[PDB]
Amino acid sequence: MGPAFEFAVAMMKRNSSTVKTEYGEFTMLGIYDRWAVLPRHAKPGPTILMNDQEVGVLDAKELVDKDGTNLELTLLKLNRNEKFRDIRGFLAKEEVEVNEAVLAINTSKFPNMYIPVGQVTEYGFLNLGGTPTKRMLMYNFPTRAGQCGGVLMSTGKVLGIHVGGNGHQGFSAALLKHYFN
Amino acid sequence: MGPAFEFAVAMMKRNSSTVKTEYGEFTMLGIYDRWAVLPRHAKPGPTILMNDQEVGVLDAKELVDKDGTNLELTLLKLNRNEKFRDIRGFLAKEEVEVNEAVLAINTSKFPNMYIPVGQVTEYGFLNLGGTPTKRMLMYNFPTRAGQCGGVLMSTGKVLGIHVGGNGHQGFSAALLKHYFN
Ligand SMILES: *[C@@H](CC(=O)OCC)[C@H](C[C@@H]1CCNC1=O)NC(=O)[C@H](Cc1ccccc1)NC(=O)OCc1ccccc1
Ligand SMILES: *[C@@H](CC(=O)OCC)[C@H](C[C@@H]1CCNC1=O)NC(=O)[C@H](Cc1ccccc1)NC(=O)OCc1ccccc1
Repeated sequence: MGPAFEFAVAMMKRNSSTVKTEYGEFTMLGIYDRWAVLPRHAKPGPTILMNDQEVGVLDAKELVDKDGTNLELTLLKLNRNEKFRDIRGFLAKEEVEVNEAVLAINTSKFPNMYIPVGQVTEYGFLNLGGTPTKRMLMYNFPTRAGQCGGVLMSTGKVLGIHVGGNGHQGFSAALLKHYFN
Repeated sequence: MGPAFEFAVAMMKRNSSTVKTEYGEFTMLGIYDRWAVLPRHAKPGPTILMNDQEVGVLDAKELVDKDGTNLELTLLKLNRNEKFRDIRGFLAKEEVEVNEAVLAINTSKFPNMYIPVGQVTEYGFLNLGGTPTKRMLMYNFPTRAGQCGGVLMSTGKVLGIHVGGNGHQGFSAALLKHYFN
């Protein structure tokens, strides 16, 4: 569990930022290059505040599977000259399951806070706030608003991005390797 | 840093609770027996909500040093029949300094969240929100309200209780062994 936190803390320090869109404040993970990722419901506009700085969003892909079903992630390419440490190698090919995960959040409400959400099982199908959604990971932890974009980790693994919950369970969209090249 | 988090998580699970008084919501650490501890400014009343349950407070000691100077901790004895796992052995005789600390918080705003506040140095004297105060530990972390009563830890050590900050530094009252027998 320590090693997971240890990984979590170096990962967030190296690849995360706090983002403001018009839909709220979110944690954001840079994946490679100038591409990062947000929960879909961050509905990012044509520009964003990234660590308190205006950044224009070159592109954005609201992800759905073949049958078109909601996956709940948006990817965005950012005109900044800086390139994110490529972490694609940490992203799995299919939904991961771990016994001890850490959820990492980096915003104004929760600056650099980590939550031992313990055990994460592929939940799969979920009707999320009315929306048919798939590829969800589920963890037993009493999650809260302001936590979206939160990064779900174990040692060695970026498992996905936090997108919802209700009182005593939370849910991440699984962050799969092939969403980027 | 992992081992610190690992210690933090077992400690909070075993000895912490979420407390409501009329002054707000706080993290509370049970020390031994029926004695726990709150930041002074929790100003606890004759009864408290401990994990959503009314508990009457048998006694309360607002701690000051010899010269009478503010220490900013209140200790309280609780009529519950349950006895806290005695953790007095984890409390140092003088102000600790560590290179890697974790701050643990357990309330409604922050349920079971941990913050790697890194390096903690005895700050000593501080005029805290107008109040002359001593025995403060200082950490460089952008702390927030709702974090008071937060427990400051490294591996093996309960260092003290979170009591304030301003933007980019936070401060705990050092939690010393002799405050209890
Ligand atoms: C994250 C929102 C956020 O970060 O705010 C920015 C300022 C929030 C996390 C969630 C809130 C309470 N506990 C949590 O873990 N996300 C949601 O609330 C999420 C929002 C959403 C997204 C897509 C579509 C609809 C709504 N929804 C959510 O948690 O719904 C609860 C739920 C769970 C299972 C079945 C149905 C509904
Ligand atoms: C904790 C309050 C809390 O948990 O609320 C319950 C619902 C809060 C933490 C603090 C707030 C912003 N960042 C932080 O880390 N504590 C205080 O705000 C603390 C309150 C207090 C206590 C005793 C006397 C006066 C005030 N005060 C504080 O942080 O003051 C800032 C400061 C720092 C250095 C010098 C002077 C003033």
